Amino acid sequence: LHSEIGRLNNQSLLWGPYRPNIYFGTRPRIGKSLMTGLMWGKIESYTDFQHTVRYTCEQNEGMKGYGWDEYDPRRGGIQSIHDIQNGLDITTSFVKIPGGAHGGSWAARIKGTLNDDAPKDQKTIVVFYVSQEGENSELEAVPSENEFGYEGDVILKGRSEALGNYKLVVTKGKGVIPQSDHDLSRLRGPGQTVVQSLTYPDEVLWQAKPILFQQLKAGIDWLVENKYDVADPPPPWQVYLLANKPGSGNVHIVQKVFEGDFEFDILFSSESAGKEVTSKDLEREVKQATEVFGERFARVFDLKAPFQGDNYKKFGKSMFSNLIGGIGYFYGHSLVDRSYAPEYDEENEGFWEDAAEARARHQEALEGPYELFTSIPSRPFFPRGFLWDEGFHLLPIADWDIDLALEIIKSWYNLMDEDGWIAREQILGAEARSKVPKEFQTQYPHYANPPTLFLVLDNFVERLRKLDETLSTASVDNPEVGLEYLRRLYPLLRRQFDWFRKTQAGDIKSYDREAYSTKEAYRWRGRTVSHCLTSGLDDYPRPQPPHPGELHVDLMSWVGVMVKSLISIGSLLGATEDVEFYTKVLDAIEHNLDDLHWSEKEGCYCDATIDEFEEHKLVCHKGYISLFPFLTGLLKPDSPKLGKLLALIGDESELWSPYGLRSLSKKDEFYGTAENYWRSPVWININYLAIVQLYNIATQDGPYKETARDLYTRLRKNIVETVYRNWEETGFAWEQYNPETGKGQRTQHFTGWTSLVVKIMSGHH
Ligand SMILES: OC[C@@H]1[C@@H](O)[C@H](O)[C@@H](O)CN1CCc1ccc(CCNc2cc(Cl)cc(-c3ncon3)c2)cc1
Repeated sequence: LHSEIGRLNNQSLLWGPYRPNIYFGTRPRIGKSLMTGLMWGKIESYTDFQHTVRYTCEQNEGMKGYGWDEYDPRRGGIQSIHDIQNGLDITTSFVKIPGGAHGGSWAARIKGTLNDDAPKDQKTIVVFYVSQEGENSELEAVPSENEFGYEGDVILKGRSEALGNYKLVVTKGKGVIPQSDHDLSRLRGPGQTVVQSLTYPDEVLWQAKPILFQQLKAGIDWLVENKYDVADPPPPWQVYLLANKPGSGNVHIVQKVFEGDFEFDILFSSESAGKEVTSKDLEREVKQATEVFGERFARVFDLKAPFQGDNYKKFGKSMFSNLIGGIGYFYGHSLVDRSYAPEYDEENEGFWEDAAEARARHQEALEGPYELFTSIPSRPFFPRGFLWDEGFHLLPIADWDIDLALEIIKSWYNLMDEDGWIAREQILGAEARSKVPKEFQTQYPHYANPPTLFLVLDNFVERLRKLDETLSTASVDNPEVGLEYLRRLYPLLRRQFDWFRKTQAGDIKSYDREAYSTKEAYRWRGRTVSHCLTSGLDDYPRPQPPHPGELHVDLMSWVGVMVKSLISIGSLLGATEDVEFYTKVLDAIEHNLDDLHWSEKEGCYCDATIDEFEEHKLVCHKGYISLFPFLTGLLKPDSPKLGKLLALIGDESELWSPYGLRSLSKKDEFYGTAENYWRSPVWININYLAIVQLYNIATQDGPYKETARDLYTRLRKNIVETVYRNWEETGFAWEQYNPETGKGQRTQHFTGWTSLVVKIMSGHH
């Protein structure tokens, strides 16, 4: 039955618009298969279309905004795109229709409406690009009746082992098709839909833009060769209309030119299902998905006072839909330095220079292929998996669809190597690499990242203890299903725990360090003079200089998170021997957090280092790091330490801004210095952990219940309202928020853990 649910989840989730790196395209969760993508741009001249055409996601002055209005990966959704440069408001509706043996069928409607600014007779070129990878598969465009191109729909027939037989139709669509009266029309037609069918080696089919341009350039070369010149040139849009040549190939370019508003459909029909998908079917299933989305949202994300109003509901739906709509399927090789150079142990003073030297050996090489099914932080700026971000992404997604979240967890843990390492940034294949400078592609097996995916796991466990609808909760509704999933994952969780303790160990015994346990101590590998990227808090101030005797209180707290999860899950699995070990490790971390990291003078936790005189020294920088044992849920509700931490949290002169908790204290000497990434701004992920922990204290008997209740109420409101006001005013989720002005800054489209606001509004943790 676990096996049954697994197959039903696979069939359910196989198709989607799982290419979040582009405005609109589709692919199945299969490495080498059929992929589609949309391009469009206005053409007003002989040289502008190369500058207007849209394909990969960006965000700049020429794009007002874009994102998912509603989305559910089992069903589909609606995206809206507001393009200033191209004078167009675009809607892309995508819907799935279950049936057959190959993961079902799907449809999309592409609709473009000129805005008030655009010339009414604007010419817009639209391309639907279709590629298929694999050795034993076929795809063919059925030729036109007409001489020069298509009057009606374009039908592609194809076949593969993974998809069986299928057909993909691009419908005639609606809108004016310009007509040229030029001489050229005698040879290229007056203006009509055209199809070019081509082949390239499979590994370059993702390069849709260059492939299209090479075809456009050959058309223009033909014009030049055939005496079409500047004394009497065809119109631009006709110069850029490809010569029709359908056929067999692994690339099919379908092009239309429209004057004024337009729409057309894409109908994918899996032969192994019922009759073929129609436009009427598209429209009916779009209506139905929206109805279902609405009902699930109101149930799963019932927003509490004072956020029950329709404005906050719209906001919550946008924030949530952009998060879950960012899910992608990635496939390909990764760049990894597998030298395990000894410089990477970082055992000496000045280790950063030796690690640099080792990196300058450039021993990294491609490996894989790997696949990953994950939500992402940023469509325009970094559309790929990031390890600790995903833990936050899945917190709302798990509310919506626990089976979906488990599927993504499983995907990530399937990357883990024999040692217990998962690379913190997952850049899979040439297409993903195209968004990343080569200097930042290489992954390092000694680089960790926070194990936030355990938080999602903790939520799953608590729900386990206490057809699309069915599937979405199948792993909690059937406890034997959920337990088996845990049974299979548990070893990898355990491997990861051991990997942390083996590779991220700090040094107690080699110095004059007294502590309850001689084992429990941790130091993030990979730090440079000004950064600790592996911690996730890139430039939060750390001991200077970096030092092999450093100890990091956030890392120890994360190990605490892991061991508590392992206790819960071990207990579930009857892993008695494992659990007693975990228990002693927890006890030891609890004491060592105090003995190595607590500052009585400063009234908070601090990272530690080793002096010029070889002595343990605390290095206090009041900010997120200082609160870590509290944030990660390690402290008793009566802890006097917790009480002081609550005082720091609520202190306007330190962390408390009207807009959320500042990452660093205004009193800290590094407040707002250098790049000021984690040295003042308000970050939603850490504010979220604070909110959840304050609520926990607020809803139990204890000495700090009322303090926590007040702080909870206000921080919740502060954080929600800052994200909401910014979204209202800009249309975007931002990476972080300015604590003096409240304004969103750094990158836009960060959905991304900023989307946690939907769960903060939902409340009742
Ligand atoms: O979310 C993942 C991680 C966190 O896990 C970590 O905790 C958190 O601290 C960091 N954060 C983001 C990491 C990240 C930061 C920046 C970049 C882009 C680098 N250069 C660039 C590239 C492009 Cl394509 C556009 C632009 C751009 N920006 C404004 O205008 N143009 C800039 C990539 C990844």
